[PDB]
Amino acid sequence: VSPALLEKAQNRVIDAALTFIRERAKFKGELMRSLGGVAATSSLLGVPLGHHSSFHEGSAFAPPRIREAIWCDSTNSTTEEGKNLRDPRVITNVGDVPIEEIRDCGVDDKRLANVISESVKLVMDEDPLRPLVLGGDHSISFPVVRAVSEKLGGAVDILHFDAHPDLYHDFEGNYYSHASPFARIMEGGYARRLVQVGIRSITNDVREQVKKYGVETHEMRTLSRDRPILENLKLGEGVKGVYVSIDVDSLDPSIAPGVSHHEPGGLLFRDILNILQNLQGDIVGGDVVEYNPQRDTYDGITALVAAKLVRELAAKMSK
Amino acid sequence: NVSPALLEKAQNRVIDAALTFIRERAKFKGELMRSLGGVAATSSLLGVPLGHHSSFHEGSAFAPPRIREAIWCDSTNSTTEEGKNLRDPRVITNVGDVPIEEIRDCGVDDKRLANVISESVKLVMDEDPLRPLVLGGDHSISFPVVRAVSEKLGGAVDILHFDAHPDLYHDFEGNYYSHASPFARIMEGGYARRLVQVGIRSITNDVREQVKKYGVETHEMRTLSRDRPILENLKLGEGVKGVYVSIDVDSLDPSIAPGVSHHEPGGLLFRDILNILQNLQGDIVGGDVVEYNPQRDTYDGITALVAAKLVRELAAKMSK
Amino acid sequence: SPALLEKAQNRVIDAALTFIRERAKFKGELMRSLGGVAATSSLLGVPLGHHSSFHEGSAFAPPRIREAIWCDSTNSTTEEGKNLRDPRVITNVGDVPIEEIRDCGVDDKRLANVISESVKLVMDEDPLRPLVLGGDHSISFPVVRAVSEKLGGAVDILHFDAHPDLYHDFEGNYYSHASPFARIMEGGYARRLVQVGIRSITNDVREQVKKYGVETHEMRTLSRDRPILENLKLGEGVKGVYVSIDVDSLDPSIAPGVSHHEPGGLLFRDILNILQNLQGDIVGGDVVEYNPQRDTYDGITALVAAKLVRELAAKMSK
Amino acid sequence: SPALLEKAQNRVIDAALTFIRERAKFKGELMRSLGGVAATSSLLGVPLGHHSSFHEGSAFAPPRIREAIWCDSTNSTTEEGKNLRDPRVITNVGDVPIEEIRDCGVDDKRLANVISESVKLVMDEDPLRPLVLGGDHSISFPVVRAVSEKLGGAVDILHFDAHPDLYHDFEGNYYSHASPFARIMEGGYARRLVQVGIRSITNDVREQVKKYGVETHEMRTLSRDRPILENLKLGEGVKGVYVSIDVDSLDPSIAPGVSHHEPGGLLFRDILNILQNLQGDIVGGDVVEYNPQRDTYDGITALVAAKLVRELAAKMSK
Amino acid sequence: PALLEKAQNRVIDAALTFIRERAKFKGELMRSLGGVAATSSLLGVPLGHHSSFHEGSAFAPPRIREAIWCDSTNSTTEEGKNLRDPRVITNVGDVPIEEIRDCGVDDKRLANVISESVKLVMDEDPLRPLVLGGDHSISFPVVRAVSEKLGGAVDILHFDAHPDLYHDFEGNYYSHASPFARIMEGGYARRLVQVGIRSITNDVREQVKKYGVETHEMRTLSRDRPILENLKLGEGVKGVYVSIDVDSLDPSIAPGVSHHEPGGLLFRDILNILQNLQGDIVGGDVVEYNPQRDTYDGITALVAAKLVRELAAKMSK
Amino acid sequence: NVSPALLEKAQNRVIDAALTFIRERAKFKGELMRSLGGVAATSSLLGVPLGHHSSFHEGSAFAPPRIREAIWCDSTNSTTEEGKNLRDPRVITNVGDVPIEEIRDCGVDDKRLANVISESVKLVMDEDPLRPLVLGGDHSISFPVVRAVSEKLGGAVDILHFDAHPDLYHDFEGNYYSHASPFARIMEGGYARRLVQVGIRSITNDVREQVKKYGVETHEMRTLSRDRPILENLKLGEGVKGVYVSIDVDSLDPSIAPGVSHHEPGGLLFRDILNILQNLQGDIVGGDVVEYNPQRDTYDGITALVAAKLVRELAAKMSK
Ligand SMILES: NCCC[C@H](N)C(=O)O
Ligand SMILES: NCCC[C@H](N)C(=O)O
Ligand SMILES: NCCC[C@H](N)C(=O)O
Ligand SMILES: NCCC[C@H](N)C(=O)O
Ligand SMILES: [Mn+2]
Ligand SMILES: [Mn+2]
Ligand SMILES: [Mn+2]
Ligand SMILES: [Mn+2]
Ligand SMILES: [Mn+2]
Ligand SMILES: [Mn+2]
Ligand SMILES: [Mn+2]
Ligand SMILES: [Mn+2]
Ligand SMILES: [Mn+2]
Ligand SMILES: [Mn+2]
Ligand SMILES: [Mn+2]
Ligand SMILES: [Mn+2]
Repeated sequence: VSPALLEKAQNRVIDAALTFIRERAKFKGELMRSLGGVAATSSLLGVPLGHHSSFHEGSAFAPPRIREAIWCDSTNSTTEEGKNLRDPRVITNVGDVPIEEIRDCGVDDKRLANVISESVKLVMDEDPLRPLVLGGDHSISFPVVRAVSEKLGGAVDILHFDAHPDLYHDFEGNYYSHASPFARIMEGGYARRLVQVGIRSITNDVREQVKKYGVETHEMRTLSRDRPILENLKLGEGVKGVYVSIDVDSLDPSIAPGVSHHEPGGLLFRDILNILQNLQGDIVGGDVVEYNPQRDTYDGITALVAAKLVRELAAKMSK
Repeated sequence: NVSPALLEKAQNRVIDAALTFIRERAKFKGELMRSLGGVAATSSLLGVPLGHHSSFHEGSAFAPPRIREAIWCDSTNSTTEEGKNLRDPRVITNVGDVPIEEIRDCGVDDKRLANVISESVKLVMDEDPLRPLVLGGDHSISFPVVRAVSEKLGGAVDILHFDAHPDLYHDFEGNYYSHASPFARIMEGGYARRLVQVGIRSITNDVREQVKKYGVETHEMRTLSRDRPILENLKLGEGVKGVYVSIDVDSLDPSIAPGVSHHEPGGLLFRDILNILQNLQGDIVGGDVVEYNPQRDTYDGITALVAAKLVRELAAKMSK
Repeated sequence: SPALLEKAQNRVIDAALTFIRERAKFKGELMRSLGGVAATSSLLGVPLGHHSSFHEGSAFAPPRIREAIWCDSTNSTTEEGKNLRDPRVITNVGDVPIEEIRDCGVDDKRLANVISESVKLVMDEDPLRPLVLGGDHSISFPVVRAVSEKLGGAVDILHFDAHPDLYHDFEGNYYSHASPFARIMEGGYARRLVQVGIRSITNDVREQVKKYGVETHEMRTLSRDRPILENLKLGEGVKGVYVSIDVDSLDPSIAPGVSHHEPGGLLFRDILNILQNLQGDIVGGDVVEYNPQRDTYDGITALVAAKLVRELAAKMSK
Repeated sequence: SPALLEKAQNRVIDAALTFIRERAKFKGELMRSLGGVAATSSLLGVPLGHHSSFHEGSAFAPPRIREAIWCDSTNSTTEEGKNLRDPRVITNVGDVPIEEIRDCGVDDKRLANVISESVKLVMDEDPLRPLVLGGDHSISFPVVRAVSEKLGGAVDILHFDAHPDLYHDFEGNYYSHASPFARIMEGGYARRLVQVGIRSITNDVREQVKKYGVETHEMRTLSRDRPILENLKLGEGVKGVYVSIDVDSLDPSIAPGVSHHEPGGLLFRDILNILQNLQGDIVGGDVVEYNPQRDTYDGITALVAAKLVRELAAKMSK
Repeated sequence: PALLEKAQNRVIDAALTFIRERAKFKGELMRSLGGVAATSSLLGVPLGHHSSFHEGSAFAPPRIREAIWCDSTNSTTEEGKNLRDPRVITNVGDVPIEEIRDCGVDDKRLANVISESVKLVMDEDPLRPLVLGGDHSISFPVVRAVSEKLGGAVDILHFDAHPDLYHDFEGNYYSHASPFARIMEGGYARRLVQVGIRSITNDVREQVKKYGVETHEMRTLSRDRPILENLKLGEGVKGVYVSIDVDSLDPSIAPGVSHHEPGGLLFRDILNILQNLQGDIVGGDVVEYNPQRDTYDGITALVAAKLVRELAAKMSK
Repeated sequence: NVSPALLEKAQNRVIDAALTFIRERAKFKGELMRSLGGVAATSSLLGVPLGHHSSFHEGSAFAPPRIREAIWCDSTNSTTEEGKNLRDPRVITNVGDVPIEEIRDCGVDDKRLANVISESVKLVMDEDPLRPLVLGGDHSISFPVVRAVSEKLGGAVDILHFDAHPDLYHDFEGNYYSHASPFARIMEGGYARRLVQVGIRSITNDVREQVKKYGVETHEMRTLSRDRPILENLKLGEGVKGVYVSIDVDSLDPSIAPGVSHHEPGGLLFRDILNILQNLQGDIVGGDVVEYNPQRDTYDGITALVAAKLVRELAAKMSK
C-alpha cells in the first residue's frame, strides 16, 4: 500500500471523525446555553477502545451498553441524592470516538491517543460541558487526563477506584497499556494527589512507583481503618480541579462480574457511593472504565452497575 | 363475542369455588394445630401468584411454589438460625395458593381480584391459631393483604417494610394497583400507623413529598451506618393491633438476590435484614415476602434459597 | 387423628374438583355459545414432579408453558394457519392442585384418581378435549385411563420419547415416570403404541416392547423410517388417538430444560413433520417433562413446549 | 427552537455522511490501486434496533460481528477457499451513527434516508458493494431502496427468515422490522422475493404473499423444496441479486442470540448449501437480527453471524 | 544440569510404573474372565497446552469417565453391548501431564511419555488403547506408539472440523493443529479418511493432495454419504485407528469445545459411519471436549461419553 | 465373582505405585528448596480429588486441577496481597494429586483410602521444609489429613475452621467418613485441642450438643459483628504442636462462591476470611481448601479464582 494514500486518508478520516464530535458538542453546548441556569453539565464521550488490554478486549463494546442501561425501564431517572437525569443540564450524550475505523486506517497508538485527547478538548470547548468519558479499557485515562490538564493549564487531584494501581512503568512493552496510564499521568506531571481506593493486586515494583510519585494507595486490607479518611475527601483545592476515574473491577466480582480482571475481595457498591457522594471539590472530569459486556451475566447486571456509577458521578459533576 | 351475563356467572362461581378451596385448607390446618396444643400462633403460607401489576417484568407470579420448595431443598437442614424446628407444623404450615390466573381468565377486574386476595387472607385469619404469611407475587399484593389484616383485627398495624423502593407513588402510570403504589394505598386507608422502611435507594422527589405527607419513616441506604442502632432495636405495635412485616426481595443487593425484576446496586446484605428482623419486638400479626422472580434467578436458584430463608426467619418470629 | 384426616382429604379433594368442574362448565358453555366447533383443545395442568427419578422441577411447568404460548415475541397463529386467539382453538381450564392435595396426606393411588376425575370433568363438557400439561411423565397413565374409560374403549397412542417408559418396576415406584406406558398396556387402555425418538432403552425394556406389540422407532433408523412416520394413521377401529409428547425426546441442544438429557435426539422439525401429518381422531394428549429449573435464562424450552402445545392443539381442535 | 434545531440536525447528519464518504473513498482507492478486483464486499454497519417489536439488542450487533470475523479460534479462509486477509475479498467501511443522529431529534423518515444515502456512498466507490450489518430487519427497506435506485431498476431477493416480514401495518410503525419487505414490494424495488425458512406467518400475511407474487418457502416443505432451493438462479433480466439473511431463520439451538426464538428452523448447512450454490450477480446483501444481549456467554451467535457474513462476502466479491 | 535430568527421570519412571500396574491389573482381569479378544481401555491424556485458543480440554478425561458411568444414563450401547462388562470397556488411568510438566520436562520428552503410556496398555493383552484427550496434539504420540508397537502402518478414520495438517502452525511442532502432519510425516498411516471438514486453508489443501489424504468436506457430505457409510479400512496394513474430535459436531450439539465451527456433523452422521466401519480397530481417541466451555448441564460431556461408548463397542470384541 | 487374590494384588501394587509417585515428587521439590536456601517452610500443594463422601453433589472431586490453573490465570499477577511472590518455589510449590479414582477402581474400601490420604500427607512432611496445603475434594478429607499431621508431629494442633456448617455430625446417613462429620472424627481422635469455627449459619440442635461436648468455639454469623475484634486478632498454637487452617469455600456467601455444593445465604465476604487469615498468629503446620465444585460454578469460573486466592493467601501465611 502506497505511503501517500495512507498519510492523506488517515488525516481525512481523522478530520471527519473530529468534525462529527465537534458538531455534536456544539449541538449540546448551544442547547445548555439556551436553557440557562447551568454551570456544568456532565457530557458523555465514549472511547470504545479495548486493544491496550492485557487479557480481554471486551470493554471496547461498553459505551453504548452503559448509555442504554442509564435509561433502563426497570429504573427511574432520579439519582440517589435527588437529581433528575431527564434534565439535559444534568447529563447529556456527545458521542463515541470512532476508534475501530481510525485504527483500521493504519493509525498508530500515539496518534490514536492524540485523537482521544483532541476529542476531550472539543467537549471542554463548549461551555458548560464537562467530559465524563465512557471506556473502554483503562488506557484511555492517560490521554483524557492529559487533555483535561492541558485545557485547564495545570494539575488536577485524582480520585481513582481500582483493584489495580495501574502504575507499571513498562507493562509487556506497551507504553499505552491499560496497566500503565497512571504512570503516564504522574510522569507528565498532570496530577498532584492520586488517591487510589480498592487496591488489592499490586506488585513490589509498583509499590516503588507508589513511593516515587507520592501516590496515596489505599489497600483493601486496611479499608475498615481507612474508611473515615476516604469518606471525607477534599481534593482539588490549590490546583485546577478534581478528576474521578472509576475502574469497574474495583468492585468485588460478585457485584461486577462483567470485567476482564476478576480480583476477589473487592469494594461493595455502597463503598464507592459513600466515597463519591461525600467527595468535596470541583470535579472537572471523569471516566468509568473496564465494563466488559462480553463477560457480563445474561441479565446485564454490570451494565446497570456501570450506568449507576455514571449516574452518580454525573450528579456530582453537573452543577 | 361472549355474553357478559355468562361471564358474570362464571366469575362468581369460579371465585366462590376458589375461596371454598382456601377455606377448607385453612380449616384443615386450623384443626391440626388446635389438636396439637402448645401453640398460640402458626405462620401459615398463602401464595398470591400475581405479576401483572409489575412495571417491568411479571415473573414473580411464579415465585410462591419455588419458595415453598426451597424451604426444603435437599442441601439444607430444617432448623432456623435461632433454633426453631420447621418440621413442627405449629412453626410453619402451607395453606395454598390463590388461583389468580384462572380468576383473571374469567375477566375479573382488578378491584374484584384485590377483593379475592383480601378475602383469602381473612379465611386464614378466621382459623385460630393461623396467621397469614403471604408469598408474592409482586408488591401490589401488600395493599389487599394489609387491608384484610387491618379490617379483621379492627384497627391499625405498624409496618416494617424492607425495600429498595418506597412504593408510595400516588399514581404510577395510571394503575391504582401498581406494585409501585401499595403503601400509598395502605396509608390512604389508614391501615398503618408507623411505616418503617429499610433499604431505600431509589426514590423520586415526588415520592419524598408522600413520605413527609404520611409521616413515613424512610431509612435510605446512604445513612444506614448512622441508623443501624435504631433499626436493630425496633419496638413496634404498642398501642395498635400489632406488627406487619413486608419483605421485598429487591431490598437485598442484586449480587445476593439477582432473581428480581428491579436490580438496584448498593442494597442490603442478607445479614442486615436478619439483624433487624430477629431483633424486632412486637406482636407480629402478618407479613409477606414479595418480588422474588424465578425467571431472573441464577441457574441454581440462589434467590429462591434467599427468599425461603427470609420466609423461614419471619415465620420463626411470627409463630409462637 | 384419623377421622380428621379422611374428612379433610374428602373435603379438600371435593373443593379442588369443584373448581375444575366450574372452570370446565364455563369454557364448555362458552364454546357452545360461539358455535361452529366440533372440538376445542382444553389445557389441564398436572403440576406433579415427585414421581421423577432425578429432578422434580417439571412440577413447575404448566404455568410457564401457558405464559410462553402468549409470549410477546410470537404471534398467535399456528404454522398451518389456526388462530390461537379463537377460544374454539385453545382454552385453559386450570391446574389440579397437586401440592395442596398431597399435603393432606393423600396417597399416590388417590392422587392418580384425582387426576383421572379431573380429566373426565373436562371431557364431560362438550366440545372440550383434554390437552394435559405436565408434570413428569407418570401423569400419562391416569390421564389415558380416564380418556379410555370415558370413551368406552381403547385408543391408539403416538408417543414421543427418548425412553420407552415401559419399566415393569422402576425403583419400587408403581407410579414412576419411567413406567406409565407399562401401566397403560397392562390395562388394555391402548391398542397401538407408536414410540418415536427412542435412544435410551435397556435390554429388559426391549422384552416389554415385544410383549405388548409396541411399535418402537429408534433414532438410529429415523432416516429409513421417515416415510412411515410422516404418514401415520392411527385410531381406525378404536376410540381415537392420544398424543403424548415427552419434551426430552428432543435433542438437548433444542430442549435443555428437561430432567434427563439424552444426546442425539429429535429435531423440533421432526416432531412437527410427524404431528402435522398425523391422520386420525385425536381425543386427547399431553406435553410433559419440561423442567423450568433446568432451562436456560432465555426460557427457550418454555417456548419449545408452548409450540408443541400450540401445534398439538391445532391438530386436536376442529 | 425548531428552525435552529433543524439546522443542528442538518450539520450533524452532514458530518456523519462525510465520515462514511471518507471511509468509502479510502477503501475504494485502496482496492483500485491493488487491481485484479471486480467487486469487494464492503461492510456498512447500521446499529438500529428501535424498530423492533420485542427486544432492541440487535442495535449492538455490527461491532461484535466484525470482531467475530477475526476470532482467534478461526482461520481467515472461507469454506470454498477465499482468503479474508485479501482486502479485495472483504473490507470494512464503518457504522452509520444511528444513536447520535436519533439523539438530535431526527424522525424515522429522515433516519431511513440517511441509511439510504450511506449505502449509496459505498456504491459510489468502484468496486465496493454493500454488505450491510444490522441492526433489526427494518434496515432492509432503506438499503434495498438505495441499491435499486442507484442501479436504476429492480433486483431479485433471496431472503432467509423465520418470518415473512410482510405486514402491511405492524402496530402502527411503517418502519417496523416486521414490514420491510412490504415496503420493498410496494415500491417496486424487487421482482422476485424468494423466502426460505418461513415458519411464523399470519393469515393476513399469506394474502400479502399472494398479492405480491412472493415465493414463500415454509419449513414444512423444506425436504421437498431442497432441489429447487439448492440450485437457485436469480437476477437474470433485472439489475442483480440481493441477499437478506435474518439470523433468526436458523433454529434457536444454533442461533440463540436473536430477539425472536422460533423453534424448528434451518440448520446452518441449509443456508450454506443454498448460498454457496446461488447463481446470479449479487449486488448487495445484509445480515440482520443478531442480538448479542441474548447470546450465550461463549458468543456462539456472533460466530454464526460472522460466518454468514464471511460466506456471503465470498459469493459477492469477485 | 545432568543432575536435573536424573531427577525428572525418577518422576517419569514413577508415573509410568503407576500406569503399568493399572494396565497389569486390567489385563490380568480380562484374561481371567476369558471369552474376550479385545477390550477398549481408557487412558487419559489431560494435555491442553498445545492448543491455539483455549486449553480447557486438559480437564476433559475425568468428566468424560463420569458421564460414561453416571446417573440417569443406562449402561447399554446402541447395538447392544454391556458397559458394566469389563471386557467391553475399562479404565486404566490418566498420564500425569501436569506433574511431569512441573518438573521442567520439555515437550519432546512429554510426547515420549505419552507414547510409552500407550505401549504399556498395548503390552497387556487383550487391552486396546482408547485415549481420552486433551487437545488433538495427543493423536501424534498415540498413533506413533500404536504403529511402532504393531510394526506397521494403520488406516485412520478422522472426524474433525479441521484437517489438523498444518506443517507449521505458529512455530509449535506439537500444535493441536498439526498432529496429522506429524503422523503423515512419520509414516505411521497409509490411508487418512477425514470427515466433517469445514475449515481448511489453501496451504493445507496442498498437504491433503501431497499425502493423498481423503478429505471429505461438509459441502459435499450428502453425495459422499453412500461411500462414507460403507468404509472398509485396514486391509493389508496393521489395523484401523479412529480419531474423534468433538468439534466435528455442530457447535449447537457440542458447545463444549475450543473451536466453534458452525455447520457441523449430526450425532447420527458419526454413528452411521462408525457402526458400519469394517476393519480391525487397534486404537482410537476422543479429543477436544472442553468442560470450561460446556453448558452448566454438561451436555458435551454426555456427547463425548456417548462417542467413547460407541467407539468402545466397535473396538472391543 | 472376581478373584480376590487378583484384586488384592492390584490394590497393593497400585497404591504402592501411587505413594511412590508422591514420594518422588516430594523428594524433587524438597531437594530443590534445600538447594535454594533461605527457607524454613514451603507450602506444598497436595490434591485429594475425592467427592464421593458428599451428601448432595460430588463435583468438588474435580477441583484441585482447576484451583492450580487459577493460581496462574493470565488475568492475575503472581504477588500476594501482602507482597509474597508465588513465582518463588520457596513460597508455593506443587506436589501432586492422590489418584483417588484409580485407587477406588481397585475396590479399595473407605478406611484404606483414608489411610492412603494420610500417608500421602506424611510423605510431604518427610521432606524438609515442605508443609502440606491440601486441595479438596469434599470436607471429609480434613479428617485423614489432620490425623496425619498430628501423628507426624506427635501431638495435638489448634484449628482455624471456616465453614457454613460445623461438620460435627456423629452419624450422618450411616457414613463414618461423611463430609459432614470430619471434625467429629478429629475430635474423637483428640488430634485437635482448640477448634475455632467461623461463618457458621447451618447448625442443628444435635450438633449444638456436639459443640458443647468437645469444647468447640463455634462463631455463628448471627454474632459476627461482636466477634470481629476477637476473630481478627487470633493467636493459635501456643502450648501445642501448631495450627491447622481448614477453609471450606462454602463459608463464603453464595454471591461470592456459587461453585459449591451447599448454598447457605448470609455468609462471609471474601474480605472477612482475609482479614482473619492475614492477621492470624501462630505456627501454621498445615491447611486445606475444600468443597470448591467446578460443576456448580459460573461459566467465568469465578469460584476457581476465589479458591485460588484462598490458597495463595494461606500459602503466604504458612510459607516462611
Ligand atoms: N416496585 C418497583 C418499582 C420500580 C420503579 N422503577 C420505581 O420508580 O420505583
Ligand atoms: N488493569 C489491569 C492490569 C492487570 C495485570 N494482570 C496486573 O498485574 O495488574
Ligand atoms: N422480525 C420479527 C417479527 C416477529 C413478529 N412477532 C411476527 O409475528 O412476525
Ligand atoms: N484443532 C483446531 C485448529 C484450529 C485452527 N484455527 C485451524 O486453522 O484449523
Ligand atoms: Mn483494574
Ligand atoms: Mn484500572
Ligand atoms: Mn416493593
Ligand atoms: Mn422494590
Ligand atoms: Mn423421557
Ligand atoms: Mn417420557
Ligand atoms: Mn426478518
Ligand atoms: Mn425474522
Ligand atoms: Mn482436531
Ligand atoms: Mn478440530
Ligand atoms: Mn460447609
Ligand atoms: Mn465443611
